[PDB]
Amino acid sequence: GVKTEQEDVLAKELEDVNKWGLHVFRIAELSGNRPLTVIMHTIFQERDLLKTFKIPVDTLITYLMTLEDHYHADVAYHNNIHAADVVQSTHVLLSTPALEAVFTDLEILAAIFASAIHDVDHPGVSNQFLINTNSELALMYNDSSVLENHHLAVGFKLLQEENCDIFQNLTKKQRQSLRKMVIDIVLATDMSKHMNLLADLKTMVETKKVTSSGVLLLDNYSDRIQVLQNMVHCADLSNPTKPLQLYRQWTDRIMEEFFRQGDRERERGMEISPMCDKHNASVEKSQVGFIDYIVHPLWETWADLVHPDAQDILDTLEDNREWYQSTIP
Ligand SMILES: COc1ccccc1COc1cc(C2=NN(C3CCN(c4ncnc5ccsc45)CC3)C(=O)[C@@H]3CC=CC[C@@H]23)ccc1OC
Ligand SMILES: [Mg+2]
Ligand SMILES: [Zn+2]
Repeated sequence: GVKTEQEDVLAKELEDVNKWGLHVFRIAELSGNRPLTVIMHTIFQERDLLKTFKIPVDTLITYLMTLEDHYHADVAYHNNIHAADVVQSTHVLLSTPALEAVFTDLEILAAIFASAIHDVDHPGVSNQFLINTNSELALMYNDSSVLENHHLAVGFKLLQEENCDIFQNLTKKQRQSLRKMVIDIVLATDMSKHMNLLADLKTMVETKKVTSSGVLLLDNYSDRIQVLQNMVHCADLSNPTKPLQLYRQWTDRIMEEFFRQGDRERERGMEISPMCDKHNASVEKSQVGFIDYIVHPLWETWADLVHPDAQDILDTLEDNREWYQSTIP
């Protein structure tokens, strides 16, 4: 009735589950390549989501294992470790002091379930790739947010497997509300939505109201869902805000996937996509661009929304940015 020593060493890494910079690759190794299942399970227990939603524990485990097995272990970046990381980073962001007691338990379940499924069955290539190769996925979704639509359909469809219906005790009203929020969140992970999402977040910060304790006031679905969408998107774009040992691993993997899209981009129509060759395509300039044009304007605006809660994270982002700059010969 007691844990094995590996289970113990794993349990002890998991005590960092509430911290930015969790050793998520270590968790992956210690869990036998089950970071998504063990991190989701730990978050669900910690937030009391099993009791609140009357989720049987064997059904949660069965779903999570099934979900994690439909991430591709042969894809370097968009795999179950990235899913685990995004879940865990959303989890920390939800705990920010500026948002304390803002969100209902259903909203919290939506944001976490959304994070968990957000990239499921990702083939390791981009929307534009899928569209240009006339691939079945692009055809199925009439070229529109191809991957994101697929991630949602798979994550929901898997609930129909044997003892996988984790929402079986929710009311119909609960499930309709949850599904809509999940769909709205995951669809907002498509980078082509980034600019509009960022503009709405900037608008929100300008018109920012608060309550008594100084936590944000969000009194309509529009604003509530906007915050959750931008929160998961922050989590999705959180790699450069992590300590550098983590950040570099993520970079490696994103580059592997991307270079590998090249080897297939050589044959399949298409010239290549900018900054994606080691035949004229510096990794370090890419990272500096990524940070300057995408990650920093987002995280800076997030940081204003929840001021001062995100300072450390924004500091790290700025350090990492200097580090990559100073490596450009
Ligand atoms: C330009 O940035 C990169 C180019 C190639 C490889 C890697 C990066 C940045 O590193 C990471 C990217 C991602 C994600 N990338 N993208 C898109 C971001 C925008 N983008 C660009 N293409 C060309 N030039 C520029 C200049 C600034 S951005 C950019 C295309 C790729 C995704 O769509 C991913 C899917 C959703 C969220 C994360 C995305 C992730 C991590 C990276 O390094 C850790
Ligand atoms: Mg995605
Ligand atoms: Zn992702």
